[PDB]
Amino acid sequence: RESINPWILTGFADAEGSFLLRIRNNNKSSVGYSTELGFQITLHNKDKSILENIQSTWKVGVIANSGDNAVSLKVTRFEDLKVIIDHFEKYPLITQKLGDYKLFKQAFSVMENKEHLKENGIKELVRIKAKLNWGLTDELKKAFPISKERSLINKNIPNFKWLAGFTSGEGHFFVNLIKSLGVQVQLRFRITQHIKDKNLMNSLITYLGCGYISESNKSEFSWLNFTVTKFSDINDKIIPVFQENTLIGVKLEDFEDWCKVAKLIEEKKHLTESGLDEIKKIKLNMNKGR
DNA sequence: GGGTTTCCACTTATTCAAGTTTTTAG
DNA sequence: CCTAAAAACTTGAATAAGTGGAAACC
Ligand SMILES: [Ca+2]
Ligand SMILES: [Ca+2]
Repeated sequence: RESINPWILTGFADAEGSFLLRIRNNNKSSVGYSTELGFQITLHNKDKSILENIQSTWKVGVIANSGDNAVSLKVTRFEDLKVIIDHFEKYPLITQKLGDYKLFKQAFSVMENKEHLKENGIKELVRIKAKLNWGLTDELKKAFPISKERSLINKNIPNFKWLAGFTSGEGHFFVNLIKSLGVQVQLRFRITQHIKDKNLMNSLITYLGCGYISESNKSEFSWLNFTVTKFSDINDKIIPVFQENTLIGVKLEDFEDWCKVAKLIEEKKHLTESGLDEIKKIKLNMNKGR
């Protein structure tokens, strides 16, 4: 195939990517711990194709199943991490994950110098892991009773190719059949993301010249939606972005279906029985209906 | 060698994606 | 009346993040 666009790749990595650092107890390591560093992406078997395109683009990474319904692309070959670092130095992440990427660079530096085989090297990898993703494990915390200070990432959307990658991961295209003819057809575009990235989400309103932001939460967990319902905004500002900047994954299929329906709203055909039928058949075979 | 690296099978907590309603704007 | 648009919510699983186990390279 062809190279995945560098900016779509970072956009997909902001959404679905993950950086990893394993500090494991090992009775056979000079320092009692062995380490593994890398970057990984896990998807439904559905989108194995994405993983395989990212692999031939980077010429690194190993693909294996993850449970019965998922598939992962992991990169931990030390030398192959140079490729991941050459990418994100050129096409930096945008979300708070850039923080996890920076603590990923510092660990790579520790391991490039081979320090992680000496006592003080593992201590530094522990200070770093404390701030990366979910931080230290309890077994590991009680083993290392550390330093911190992680900066908040506050960047803006660099270009549209980034949005396509992010949306391919976090995007959502929905046809809302609203009761009451008694069935209003309303298109909906959604981006969902943890409240940790309030500032990025709010920039979608100005960046896309439409939409609105609301917060929901289940128990202690909160998140934000970016929602677009105005048809003219969807037909003129949202749809043209992703025609220009193609999406990846089966979600690409969902969008194309969304657009089929969009062209019916435009032609006013959804106000007729025969047209509302075709809209109903299109909703059936998209999203979880696919 | 054999410590260390790299890989393959697998698990889990929640952040997502997706869906369900009812109200408000025009 | 007549839709369009917005408000507000819930929910399960595809994520992200992590873990077990070991062949075997260097
Ligand atoms: Ca995400
Ligand atoms: Ca996704």
